Amino acid sequence: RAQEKVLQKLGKADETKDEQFEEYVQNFKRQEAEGTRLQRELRGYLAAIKGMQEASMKLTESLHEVYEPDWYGREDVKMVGEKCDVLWEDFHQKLVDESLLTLDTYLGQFPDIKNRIAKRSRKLVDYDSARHHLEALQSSKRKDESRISKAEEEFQKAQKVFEEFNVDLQEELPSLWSRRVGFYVNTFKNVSSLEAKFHKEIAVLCHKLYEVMTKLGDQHA
Amino acid sequence: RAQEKVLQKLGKADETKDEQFEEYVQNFKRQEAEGTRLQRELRGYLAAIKGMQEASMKLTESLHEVYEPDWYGREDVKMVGEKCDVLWEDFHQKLVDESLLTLDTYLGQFPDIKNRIAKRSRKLVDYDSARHHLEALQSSKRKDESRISKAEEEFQKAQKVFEEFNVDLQEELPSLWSRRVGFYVNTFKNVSSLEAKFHKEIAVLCHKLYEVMTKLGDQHA
Repeated sequence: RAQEKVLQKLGKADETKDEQFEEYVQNFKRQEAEGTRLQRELRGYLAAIKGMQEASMKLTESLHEVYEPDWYGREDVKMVGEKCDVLWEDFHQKLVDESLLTLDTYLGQFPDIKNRIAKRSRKLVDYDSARHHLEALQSSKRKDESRISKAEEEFQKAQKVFEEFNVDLQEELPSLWSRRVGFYVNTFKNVSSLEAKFHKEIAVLCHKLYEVMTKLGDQHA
Repeated sequence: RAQEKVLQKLGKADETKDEQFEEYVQNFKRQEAEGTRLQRELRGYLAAIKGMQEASMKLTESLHEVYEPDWYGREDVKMVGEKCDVLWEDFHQKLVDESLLTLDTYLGQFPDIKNRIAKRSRKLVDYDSARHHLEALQSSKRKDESRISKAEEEFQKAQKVFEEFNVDLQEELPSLWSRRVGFYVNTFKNVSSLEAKFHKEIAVLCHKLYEVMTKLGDQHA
């Protein structure tokens, strides 16, 4: 350093880079909170799907139970009930195995990053301390070479250790932030495609039940 | 009566008719229990529909909230959410106003019938008692005309009062039992037709969401 003020300029640059990094961390926290909220709501949706499945089944069971042997369509009602339950079961399971699983694995990458952010902060405090200490030693009236040399080693090491954590996270945080859209797109492509298909397939069975009831009605006219 | 054994033969016929009536009452009880069970399950189904509606809405709300201004399709996502909620709202309400209301009114006819069945039983005990009493008076060693005449009036009245309740319920119970099928047919025609239509209409919106997500995905490719 010396009269080129190298370490002082280093500190200024480090501070500007750290301000940018704290902006990344704010986005990272927002991204985690958004993901966890989506997880809660997707889980809520799955539980509502299952509730629908079960309530629908009981309803068709109760119809099959009031049926008389002579009534048209008893076996068709049973089959409608069975096929509908399979549709619900598969729809729920495919949502679990796609959108939910993918979201859980996406969220699974956050705790390790949070731990390395924590380590980076601590290592920055050590690096900051070593830089200031070296600056002080280099500007003193007494010039103690053995003392300065050791402070140089300590500064070089603290810097290396900090920058290891820093350069990785400087890459990883904005990249993870960028992947946000692809993650939401794929989650909702999965939800919407499975649901579209489910609604189309179950309509066929609703129509079959209507048809059976029409014929039962006609039989008893 | 006298030596033609009129009152004794009357009692035999009354007993055979009463055995048939008790068979009607068993069916009536079964019919009420079937209806109440169907009411419970239909209510359960409606509550599951509402749960689905609400859980679906939160899910789309959370998507709209993560959206960035530059992202394709923000207004389309909002509109999908709004239109889906209207579909759910109307589907639930039409089920309330048709199948549920109709079932509630159908079940509403049972308590008055149960009360008249109760009255009939009591009036049958009085009628039974008056018939036996008249039989006893008519066969006695002492023939007391003023006594017999009064017992005749009491028998005639108790019979009239019983038969008022009896002939109505003898008509109403099998008729109500016969209406069972039409009631189940109309309940499930309503449920299945509304659901078929709902599933068809909401599939369109699921496809719209998939389309928007596809274009959002493409935009960020």
